[PDB]
Amino acid sequence: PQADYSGEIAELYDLVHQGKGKDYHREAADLAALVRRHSPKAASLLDVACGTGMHLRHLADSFGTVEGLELSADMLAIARRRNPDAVLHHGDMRDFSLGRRFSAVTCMFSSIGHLAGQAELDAALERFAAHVLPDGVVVVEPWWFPENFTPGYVAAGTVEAGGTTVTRVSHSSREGEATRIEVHYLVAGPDRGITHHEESHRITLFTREQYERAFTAAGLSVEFMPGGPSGRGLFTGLPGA
Amino acid sequence: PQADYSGEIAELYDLVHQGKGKDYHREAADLAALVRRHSPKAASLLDVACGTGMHLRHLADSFGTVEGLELSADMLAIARRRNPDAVLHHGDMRDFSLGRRFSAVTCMFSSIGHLAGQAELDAALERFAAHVLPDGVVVVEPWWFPENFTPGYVAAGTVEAGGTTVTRVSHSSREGEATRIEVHYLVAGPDRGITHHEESHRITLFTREQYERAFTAAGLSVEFMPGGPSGRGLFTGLPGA
Ligand SMILES: Cc1cn([C@H]2C[C@H](O)[C@@H](COP(=O)(O)OP(=O)(O)O[C@H]3O[C@H](C)[C@@H](O)[C@H](N)[C@H]3O)O2)c(=O)[nH]c1=O
Ligand SMILES: Cc1cn([C@H]2C[C@H](O)[C@@H](COP(=O)(O)OP(=O)(O)O[C@H]3O[C@H](C)[C@@H](O)[C@H](N)[C@H]3O)O2)c(=O)[nH]c1=O
Ligand SMILES: Nc1ncnc2c1ncn2[C@@H]1O[C@H](CSCC[C@H](N)C(=O)O)[C@@H](O)[C@H]1O
Ligand SMILES: Nc1ncnc2c1ncn2[C@@H]1O[C@H](CSCC[C@H](N)C(=O)O)[C@@H](O)[C@H]1O
Repeated sequence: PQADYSGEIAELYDLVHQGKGKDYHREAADLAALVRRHSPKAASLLDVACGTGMHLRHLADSFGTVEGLELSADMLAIARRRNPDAVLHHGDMRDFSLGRRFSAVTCMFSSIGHLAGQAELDAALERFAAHVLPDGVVVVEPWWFPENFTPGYVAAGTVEAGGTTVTRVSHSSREGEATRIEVHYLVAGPDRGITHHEESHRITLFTREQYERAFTAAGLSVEFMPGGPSGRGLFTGLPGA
Repeated sequence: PQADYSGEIAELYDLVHQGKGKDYHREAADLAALVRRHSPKAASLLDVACGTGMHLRHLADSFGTVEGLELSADMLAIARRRNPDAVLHHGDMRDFSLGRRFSAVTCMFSSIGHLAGQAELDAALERFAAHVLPDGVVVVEPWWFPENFTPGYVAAGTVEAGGTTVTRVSHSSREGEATRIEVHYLVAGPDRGITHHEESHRITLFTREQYERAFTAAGLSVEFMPGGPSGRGLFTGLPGA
């Protein structure tokens, strides 16, 4: 079933990622510091595929003006409630045009893997370049590479919130040039009983040199740092190559 | 869903109840001690609704001859493999006839709740009495009574065993004079990927006087003891009444 971050799946996103130990406060701090390394004076940040706008809520404490772009209306609805004073655009990272430039353009937690093929990767990175200030920095957190992805990987966790128990379990396979991650949820609580939910995605296993080539074609210089927020590293790009 | 202890549900049974902390070793030892209290020289035991035969496997070390009865073929299959040298019958606790009598007749973990109302309860207790020796004892672990059931109860647990992860979540409500328990599972492993299973059962909340009535109509004296292996207590009955 779903591949579009919507309905109950969208409502469950923050809770399950908090449950899994994702620390958006620490990630934002680190992002902020990294942005300031490359661009001492940095003042504004666009978060592209900002999802439920968690990083944006914390980055607003480091940057004077933040903005987001998100494809999923249901994710976007959450992020707007969380960030009621920022402008958050409903739109596609492949094609957007905001009429303005930012000190940082960020794209976090491997949202970039929802792109297929070099053409789409090149297009996004070109849009990212089209929205970054001449002394700013673009930051893209890749998906795993084909060489380091671990097929067969199972994640399972349970979290409780407000009397509701939520169990999420994922299985990931190598399905050609993408990971297939299939994720099932069981939600249960005394009054609502039990419901079952599912999502399934192809997340593209772009090689390191594929991302590098996307940055380059977009006029950015590209550097890679191993590790990073989720283990997959981080690319940063500076205009002027 | 399913109400019939079959297929992968039967295959997951031992694993999920082990994960919940069910200790058939201790339960069997306590049961043997209780049988010996009422029938010091008890030597044989029929476990009715023996399921996958866990109690029977431990009760073998206490009684010279153990035997089982079980309605679900798939549960029975597993119990026979576990208890290769005992006779395990395929049939129905409401209407069975094995041609012999045992020092103890047991019916454990609220399998009695799978009967629909007083007439079926009466008939099973009369079959229990027909298969007990004159100086033996019938043991029935009841379902919850209506006064001690908690509607809205949620159980949720995840266990991993041999490459596989298994999450089981249950939710219970009051439906007439029974509990509706709905149980969802997620099973995931590296090679097999992820599947969702479900069962639903209607387990009758017979009152204490209902059970007592059934023992008495079967010719058995009855005593209830609170607590028990599962918190639901334990009835024992002795022929001769
Ligand atoms: C720990 C580890 C994981 N993996 C892969 C296995 C699997 O595809 C993924 C972790 O699965 P998960 O924890 O269920 O996924 P995660 O929370 O990272 O979320 C990922 O998938 C969801 C669907 C997207 O919305 C999200 N943006 C992705 O990060 O990373 C590896 O390749 N190597 C690893 O060491
Ligand atoms: C601990 C406790 C449990 N309950 C009821 C709530 C729910 O109906 C049940 C526990 O749910 P569970 O732990 O998922 O069920 P359990 O492992 O005991 O298994 C029960 O249901 C399954 C379907 C049967 O095969 C089994 N023979 C039954 O014991 O017992 C209560 O009413 N009060 C309680 O304090
Ligand atoms: N073409 C596209 N344009 C914009 N957003 C996209 C997209 N394809 C997928 N997405 C969004 O990518 C995000 C993946 S989840 C990551 C969410 C957020 N960046 C965080 O760190 O939590 C989802 O919100 C999804 O809706
Ligand atoms: N009418 C009937 N006759 C015999 N067994 C029955 C039955 N109705 C349900 N059952 C069985 O009762 C069992 C409930 S689960 C309990 C199994 C076992 N006594 C244990 O302690 O683990 C299941 O095996 C189910 O198949």
